[PDB]
Amino acid sequence: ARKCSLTGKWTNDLGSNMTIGAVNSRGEFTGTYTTAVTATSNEIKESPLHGTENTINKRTQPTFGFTVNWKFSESTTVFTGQCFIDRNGKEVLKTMWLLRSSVNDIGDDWKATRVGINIFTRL
Amino acid sequence: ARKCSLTGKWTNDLGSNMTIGAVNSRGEFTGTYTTAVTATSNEIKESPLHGTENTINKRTQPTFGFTVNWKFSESTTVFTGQCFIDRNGKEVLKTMWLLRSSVNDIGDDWKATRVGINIFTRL
Amino acid sequence: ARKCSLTGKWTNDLGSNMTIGAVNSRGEFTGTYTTAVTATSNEIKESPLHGTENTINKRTQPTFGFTVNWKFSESTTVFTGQCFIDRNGKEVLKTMWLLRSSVNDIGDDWKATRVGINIFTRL
Amino acid sequence: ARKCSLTGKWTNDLGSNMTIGAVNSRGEFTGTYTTAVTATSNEIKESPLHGTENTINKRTQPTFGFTVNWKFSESTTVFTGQCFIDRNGKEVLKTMWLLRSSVNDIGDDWKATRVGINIFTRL
Ligand SMILES: NC1=c2[nH]c(=O)n([C@@H]3C[C@@H](O)[C@H](CO)O3)c2=NCN1
Ligand SMILES: NC1=c2[nH]c(=O)n([C@@H]3C[C@@H](O)[C@H](CO)O3)c2=NCN1
Ligand SMILES: NC1=c2[nH]c(=O)n([C@@H]3C[C@@H](O)[C@H](CO)O3)c2=NCN1
Ligand SMILES: NC1=c2[nH]c(=O)n([C@@H]3C[C@@H](O)[C@H](CO)O3)c2=NCN1
Ligand SMILES: *[C@@H]1O[C@H](CO)[C@@H](O)[C@H](O)[C@H]1NC(C)=O
Ligand SMILES: *[C@@H]1O[C@H](CO)[C@@H](O)[C@H](O)[C@H]1NC(C)=O
Ligand SMILES: *[C@@H]1O[C@H](CO)[C@@H](O)[C@H](O)[C@H]1NC(C)=O
Ligand SMILES: *[C@@H]1O[C@H](CO)[C@@H](O)[C@H](O)[C@H]1NC(C)=O
Repeated sequence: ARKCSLTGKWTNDLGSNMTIGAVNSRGEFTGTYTTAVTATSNEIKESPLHGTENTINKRTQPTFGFTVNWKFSESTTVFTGQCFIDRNGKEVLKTMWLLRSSVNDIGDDWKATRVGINIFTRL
Repeated sequence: ARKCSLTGKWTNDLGSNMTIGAVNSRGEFTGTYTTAVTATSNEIKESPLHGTENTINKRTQPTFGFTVNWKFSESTTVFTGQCFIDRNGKEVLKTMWLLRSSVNDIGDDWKATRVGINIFTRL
Repeated sequence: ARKCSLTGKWTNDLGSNMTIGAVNSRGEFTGTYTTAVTATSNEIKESPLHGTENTINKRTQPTFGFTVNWKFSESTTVFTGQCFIDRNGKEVLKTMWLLRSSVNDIGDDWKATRVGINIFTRL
Repeated sequence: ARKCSLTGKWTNDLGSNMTIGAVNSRGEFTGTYTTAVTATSNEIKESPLHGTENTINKRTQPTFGFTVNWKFSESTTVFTGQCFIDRNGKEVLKTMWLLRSSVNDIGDDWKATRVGINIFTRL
């Protein structure tokens, strides 16, 4: 009964939000990612995401990955992590991400990758 | 300087291979990821991948990300990186990945993410 | 805005604790890292750490790195991050770490590095 | 007889060089790190490093960590990895690093960490 499900509306520790739709039988899902300029805030861009959740042993707490294809930049971010629960109740996504910037010369590749985390909860 | 195109067959610094199909107008692509060794032999599994290439400014050396949904484990890997024309003229994908393992308790989350790199050239 | 000083006793989001001593004029410091749980109990090991704080522009919120030389394993961890005065006034260390495991064959190197984060507040 | 030893002069895949001195009985060592501006090259800065190598089971291929306290910036880099050998002969250090930039507001923390690799060989 305690299936952690990616589908729905999520927010995070930096105040970014994401929506993910139905995950099919192969574990594929699409979504949207907002973001989060200045002021507030400032004002919001919306970016597409595509990923897969791992279906091996139809786990209640599966691992997943997804790519955010940023609309306001040449950058790409990948997130990977796991859907947990958590003492009710509360579903939580613990992710790690890599943010790739575009560089012009391959000589600059070494500096093009940031890493960090995101914890997501239901909105 | 012409394009660096993700479509085709690639190999990497650890001897794994990947094939990527056409990238559509939204930057989407599917493919396959063939890995090893674990032997002796018992060699080659084949896992699906799905990703997107960034299209902002229709760059000749775009960034991209993809998720590999492992068939032989509960794990997921995400790659992100950039398609370069190396100094020598050859196309090269410089990537970094995050390999997420499935843990049973959210207390074991801290240890679930490996990181590394992969450099891909055409087969 | 006053200093953010590494010297003192810290705790973190996973319940591990660390003590750091004086930082000398070159930015050097030693300390201790107390971790757990592995139980039941069999609880607390104590491992040495050694690091440096960056002193360029004698910043109030300097960056730093340190290496923890684990006593109970062959592994090494490195932390790096920054000492902030949080919005609430409290000192906080935001860090990222790389946990390197010992492997026997250089063919197993690709899998030897975990990554994550730790947020430290004063005990 | 095949002890991989950190002490000496090393170069890397980006053309940076490092010298490390004697490692004591607790595994501590100091060194220097050059770097590598422009042109060539361009011209070289030299930065101090401090780290430890793990002594548990006096391994022939120990893991280590070290911090580079950059002299020309507010940044800090930590490297961790392992000293291998390799079919002679050839000692090789396979490292992963995190490069922390200084940011002014904790709101900007999420973007302050780059990750990458370095392979080092004897000069
Ligand atoms: N300017 C950019 C950003 N500003 C921001 O809050 N993000 C968020 C924060 C972090 O959740 C995730 C990393 O790519 O995306 C940005 N990504 C990419 N580029
Ligand atoms: N046992 C596993 C592996 N053995 C292997 O070579 N790989 C490769 C190497 C790396 O490209 C990619 C995930 O990092 O998959 C494995 N991934 C996941 N699991
Ligand atoms: N078994 C190990 C551990 N259990 C643990 O809580 N840690 C902590 C968590 C993290 O702060 C730091 C290395 O990542 O050490 C361990 N490190 C290394 N090995
Ligand atoms: N401007 C900077 C650099 N230019 C450079 O080549 N490096 C090198 C490359 C990479 O080996 C290591 C990462 O900090 O240090 C720099 N580090 C830090 N800052
Ligand atoms: C996230 O959604 C919440 C709920 O409506 C909203 O208050 C906030 O504006 C959102 N943040 C962003 C970046 O859109
Ligand atoms: C990768 O491709 C080559 C063909 O060039 C094949 O012979 C090799 O064994 C492949 N490796 C894997 C793991 O499939
Ligand atoms: C950390 O510090 C507290 C004292 O505030 C101590 O009671 C706690 O159990 C410590 N944790 C570890 C792992 O030492
Ligand atoms: C590394 O040392 C070599 C050997 O002398 C030298 O050619 C090169 O100038 C060095 N690179 C840097 C960044 O100092």
